[PDB]
Amino acid sequence: MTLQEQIMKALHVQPVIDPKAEIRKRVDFLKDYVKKTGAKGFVLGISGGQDSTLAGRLAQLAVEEIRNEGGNATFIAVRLPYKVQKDEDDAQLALQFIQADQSVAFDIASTVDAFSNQYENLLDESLTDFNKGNVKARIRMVTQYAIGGQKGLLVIGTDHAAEAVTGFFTKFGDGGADLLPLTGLTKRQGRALLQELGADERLYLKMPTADLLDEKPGQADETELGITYDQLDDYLEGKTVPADVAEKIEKRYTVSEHKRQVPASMFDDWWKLAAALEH
Amino acid sequence: MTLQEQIMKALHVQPVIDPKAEIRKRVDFLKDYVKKTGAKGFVLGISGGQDSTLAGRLAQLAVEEIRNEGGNATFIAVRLPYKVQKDEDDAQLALQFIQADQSVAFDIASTVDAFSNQYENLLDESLTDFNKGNVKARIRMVTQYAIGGQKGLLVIGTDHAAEAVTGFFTKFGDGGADLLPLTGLTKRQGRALLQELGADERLYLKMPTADLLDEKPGQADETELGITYDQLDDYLEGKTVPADVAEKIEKRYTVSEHKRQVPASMFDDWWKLAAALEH
Ligand SMILES: Nc1ncnc2c1ncn2[C@@H]1O[C@H](COP(=O)(O)O)[C@@H](O)[C@H]1O
Ligand SMILES: Nc1ncnc2c1ncn2[C@@H]1O[C@H](COP(=O)(O)O)[C@@H](O)[C@H]1O
Ligand SMILES: [Mg+2]
Ligand SMILES: [Mg+2]
Ligand SMILES: [Mg+2]
Ligand SMILES: [Mg+2]
Repeated sequence: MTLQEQIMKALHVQPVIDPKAEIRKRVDFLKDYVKKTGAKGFVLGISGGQDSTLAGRLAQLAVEEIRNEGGNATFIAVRLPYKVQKDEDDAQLALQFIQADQSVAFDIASTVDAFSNQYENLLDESLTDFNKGNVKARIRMVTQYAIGGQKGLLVIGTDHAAEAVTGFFTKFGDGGADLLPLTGLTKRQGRALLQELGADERLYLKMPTADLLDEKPGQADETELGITYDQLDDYLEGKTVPADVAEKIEKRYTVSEHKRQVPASMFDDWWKLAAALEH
Repeated sequence: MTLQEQIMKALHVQPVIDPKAEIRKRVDFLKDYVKKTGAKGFVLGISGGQDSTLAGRLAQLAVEEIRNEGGNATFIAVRLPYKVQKDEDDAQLALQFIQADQSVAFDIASTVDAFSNQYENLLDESLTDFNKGNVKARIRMVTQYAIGGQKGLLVIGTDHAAEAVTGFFTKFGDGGADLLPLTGLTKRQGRALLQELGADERLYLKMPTADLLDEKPGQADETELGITYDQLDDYLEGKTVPADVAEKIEKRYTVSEHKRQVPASMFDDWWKLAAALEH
């Protein structure tokens, strides 16, 4: 059980998939969970990026099916830009593909800026571009839980294998959610579900980006990772990759275990077994 | 096992404790985790309440010890009121007991209100007192994580058994954190640790409250729960309780399972096993 193999199991990566069937199980998952909770439906932030675009469509399929089955459900797609979003066009295009029951825009700037003006003031230092970026992510979570709490909806998270392995998300930010329909899928697999669902090619060929920085907006995930998604997917799918690559992915993975676990207490082992951990 | 024995085991509750030793193990836990993450210390929000008062003291004891061991550490106590806290005086008393390396006051009103005014404005509706309250708890998390990211500090969480069995905390609010030094302690026991540390009686005799609502500020937990901490502690420590009590406590436990687990995905079984979840 090599480390790479241990990661594949833990992240529920299926080395080979039938897109149609995957879409089936994932849409089935949203329905079964929402049914167990008695929630009125779902809420998800659509960024124009591949993952939310895909999670979004799976959500609309779920609620429509819940309706045809004789139930009451709804999906609200929510645009959460900071001021004018660089790729607003792309988000709109994703919205055109999703066909959400409802769609609404909530600029988070007033909230974020209120917080950072307050921080700099009272703490006599300004938030670095990075930390400020994490504020944006977290405020996006607050917004989705606000709408969800008011309308009785579950918050869909877009975490998948490609982001989980490198722990590429903000703790309690986009990482905080109730339901994860993309769990286990590699980046290229996610694209394969979009193709099967007939998504405009522009929607899955777009450059993955968290777009949080004020000075490097739209920054390529890969540019921050130092690892391309071809590699990550290769690794996750069980293929072989340059020892150079494997090792980097494996260290990023082990140092981010805290992001894939609930808060550590003295009764947990994962942090004890761990060589190190970086926050 | 009886459902009760399952909760006690799952929540790591010890029916009998030696206050002196519990303090040693818990301070030892803060030191180990932090030492394994290269973090520069901790950061915690001090409410004036019993939990943050205890966890706070354990954190100051940990950083002093780390420094004494030749290391480098710091503890920041952060007051996080909404406008003006009704019990600010109690927080001042707690701060005088904690004797934290540093302390700051960060009013979350401006940030929270910026959000509310934006919600009402864009969703032609207004946040209920309950949901706004959750926004505050969640903004409190944003603030701690901001300070933690700027100064390289870990975020201490004050969750414990008495609060976990009922899932009495905000998901991704105070529930969001990196380290849980009070895990497994009952409310009763937490006061014993405070007495052992020699806290002013007023610090552990105070009325437990999340104080999140505008219309009913300083609301007693017990009033919202319908279960006194005296009952919750009996249940958790293994003692006997009226059937209707145990029953109410066990239902709140199973329905809030989702708050004690990472976001659910189709590969998780806890939600499948559950008769019903409640968000
Ligand atoms: N500008 C945005 N508008 C709406 N949702 C967003 C935005 N940015 C991020 N999100 C949410 O955050 C998730 C993760 O983003 P990312 O860091 O690019 O992987 C997305 O899948 C969305 O649900
Ligand atoms: N007014 C406040 N100021 C600072 N920290 C707070 C405040 N309210 C809540 N917290 C944090 O949230 C935790 C949970 O509070 P509670 O809901 O009363 O159990 C506390 O133990 C603190 O760490
Ligand atoms: Mg993504
Ligand atoms: Mg993105
Ligand atoms: Mg508390
Ligand atoms: Mg309190």
